[PDB]
Amino acid sequence: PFTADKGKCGLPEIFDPPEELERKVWELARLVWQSSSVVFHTGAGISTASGIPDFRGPHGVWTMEERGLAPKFDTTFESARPTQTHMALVQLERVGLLRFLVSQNVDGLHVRSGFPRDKLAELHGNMFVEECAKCKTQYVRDTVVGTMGLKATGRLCTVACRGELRDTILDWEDSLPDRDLALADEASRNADLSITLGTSLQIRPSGNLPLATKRRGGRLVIVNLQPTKHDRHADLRIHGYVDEVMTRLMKHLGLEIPAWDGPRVLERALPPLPRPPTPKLE
Ligand SMILES: Nc1ncnc2c1ncn2[C@@H]1O[C@H](COP(=O)(O)OP(=O)(O)OC[C@H]2O[C@H](O)[C@H](O)[C@@H]2O)[C@@H](O)[C@H]1O
Ligand SMILES: [Zn+2]
Repeated sequence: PFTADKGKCGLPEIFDPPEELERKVWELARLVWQSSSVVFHTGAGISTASGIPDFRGPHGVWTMEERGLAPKFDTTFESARPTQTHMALVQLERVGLLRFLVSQNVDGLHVRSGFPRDKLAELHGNMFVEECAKCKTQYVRDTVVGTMGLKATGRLCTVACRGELRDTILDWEDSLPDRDLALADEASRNADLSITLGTSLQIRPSGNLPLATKRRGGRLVIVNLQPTKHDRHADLRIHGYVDEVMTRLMKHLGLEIPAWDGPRVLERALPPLPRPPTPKLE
């Protein structure tokens, strides 16, 4: 835990020049249009623009620790608002363009943004989510569940149970949740396009899931300011702010980025909304 391998921290940022950025985002549009099954992989870099530092960016939690420095939060978990990237993922799921979302983030922002839980895998757990040790019933709170490392919170299951409620925050030794991992892996294996957003892909097996898309000839796209573990394997690497990449992509897709109505929890994906017609490519 003290000894835990925190991988490579504080690598240089890469900034694609704007004409190269414009080009690459058009190409991402073309891949989205060509794909039958698109899966998104998120990590801590999609929340930095909400005030939440990452792990391994220049001001990452682990990076700043390596140097004797403290990470800075510009918000609480509760006051954090989903980013333009978070809201674009909501929209792309609603128009049938996103088959599944896989997140290593515990920041709770995908759920609070209103993203259907039956189309999300929270690999590392969710700070607002406790789970009944007895009946496995999960509870999505309006505040952070106060424990980490799957400890009893002090609340009991109210299901028609009295089970001890625990946090969902994985510790270093903790195996990932079988349910989330299995659906993530299946979605990743069966996808024809895997897009990674603000993750350095250094965690096994979370950071490996995008490579599964590569077998049977799926395409892998990586959006990240820093190098990532699998950059070699990517058909397209875009070095820019995800908010800028996602905003430009949505405009190419003819989609608006919807308003956030404050923290909401959708259990189950709604019926798919209309989407603009597809460009002729060739
Ligand atoms: N606005 C931004 N736009 C684009 N890229 C960004 C931005 N902000 C940060 N990045 C990049 O985003 C990347 C964030 O990578 P890491 O910080 O390692 O987060 P993980 O999600 O991959 O961490 C995996 C797990 O490991 C931990 O122990 C926890 O358990 C995590 O769950 C960096 O490369 C930044 O360059
Ligand atoms: Zn229970």
